[PDB]
Amino acid sequence: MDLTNKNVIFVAALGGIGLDTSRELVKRNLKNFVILDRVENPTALAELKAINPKVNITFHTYDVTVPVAESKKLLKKIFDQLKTVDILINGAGILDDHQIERTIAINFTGLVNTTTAILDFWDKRKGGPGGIIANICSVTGFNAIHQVPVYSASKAAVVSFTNSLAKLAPITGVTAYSINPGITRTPLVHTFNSWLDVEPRVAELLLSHPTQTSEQCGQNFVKAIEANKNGAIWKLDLGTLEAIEWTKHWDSHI
Amino acid sequence: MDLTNKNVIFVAALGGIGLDTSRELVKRNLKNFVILDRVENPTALAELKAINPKVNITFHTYDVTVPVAESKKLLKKIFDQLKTVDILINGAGILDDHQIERTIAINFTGLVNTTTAILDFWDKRKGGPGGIIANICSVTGFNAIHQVPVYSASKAAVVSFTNSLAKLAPITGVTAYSINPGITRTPLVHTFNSWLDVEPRVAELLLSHPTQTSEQCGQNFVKAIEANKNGAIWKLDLGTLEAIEWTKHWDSHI
Repeated sequence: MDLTNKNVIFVAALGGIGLDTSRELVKRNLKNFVILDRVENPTALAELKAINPKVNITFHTYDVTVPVAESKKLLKKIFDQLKTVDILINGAGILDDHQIERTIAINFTGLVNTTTAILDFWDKRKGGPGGIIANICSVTGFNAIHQVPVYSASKAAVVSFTNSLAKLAPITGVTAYSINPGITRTPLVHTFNSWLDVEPRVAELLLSHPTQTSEQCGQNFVKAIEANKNGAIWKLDLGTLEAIEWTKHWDSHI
Repeated sequence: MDLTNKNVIFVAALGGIGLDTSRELVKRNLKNFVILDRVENPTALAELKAINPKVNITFHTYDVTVPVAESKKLLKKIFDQLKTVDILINGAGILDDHQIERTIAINFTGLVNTTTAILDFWDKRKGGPGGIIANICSVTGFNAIHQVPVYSASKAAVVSFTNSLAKLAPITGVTAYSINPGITRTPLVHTFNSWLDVEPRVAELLLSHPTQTSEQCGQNFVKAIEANKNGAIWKLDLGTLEAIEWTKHWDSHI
């Protein structure tokens, strides 16, 4: 998939691995790069524009926790200006098991709602042109870091949801795949809260094992996008890009 | 594990497979059987007491969507009266992908919060005696019914959360395992809403393949409880009871 002249919407582009992914994306000569984030980041925005002035970069304040009606309102405005949107990247996320409700609302519910909102413009059943959805999940969605069970569980949910989205492609015209980074040194400062404080040294311990750089992840992130494989479960761990096969324990046959 | 003289709390005992599971449980001569559900079902309550008058059956109105503080309040009342609680069964659930927020709040968030609430009385770190948690999930937690992606995703979340709970046992003293029923004829009315109506005939189609009876599931449910295997991922499909092995795609090393 050629990203040249493509219109992309990136939710939470200015955070964590999102920034390094954004840096790589803008280098691909996109036509429009729409960033939707809850918090304004003038510095990051300035850097991106400086990387490739050719790309039209616009920022819109967006809280993934708002109702679907709210998201449809904002998306309508964007589709009105761009006419078309080729890819949507859902990258909102939080890691803090002391915030149970918020973790689920941001990592799981918000992703599902934003996806549900855009389907209103992309659903081929409604005469839409279809589209592509790239969901940023996590390797914890495969096998949890049991010390942060809520975060891990919310990610397992998105890995499943994304897998389902891909299977619905023939009906909606919307393809999808998940991007699952392993442990990376992207969160500016490492120190997250474990559920019921079962392990206050989780960050410290995790960093005691092989990790990957934020840049290594960003580059593989774009490579996965260009691969454009519907239903792919991409694992971005230790600087490599690999598609894992989901084990089949049960089938619905439909 | 002998259920004789045991004190059990069952969230959503009067619904779906919960009723047939409750019928089998009461036959095991429990000391106290505490049912926590949204609305009382007099007929079901009357039937259970009639099955084994020896068991003290109590019902308390409970909405899993309430804050953890609220759950701690109710649980405190129960523990004060009973003194000890041996097992907690989280069986609240809803299947309706037209209700995105509610599905996640009931199937995922509520289970996590009730679990978080009881740990206040069971955490060995707080001098608690530990305990056992049986989470009713679903085979859709392994592999989704993509037509109801939100429901399936919420279940994948609980399968993950339960797996994490089990790994924390050495720290909390609380063991846990998941009960995952396959397609069963327990929901009185069969006709659920698919996400964005991708398939309005999901129920019809699902019932066109091999299923199991509500009673078959209930009996295997109790057998799983008696097996008392921490970290077990029980699959109750087609009348059988089997423990599946979760694939290790990634290792946190911690």
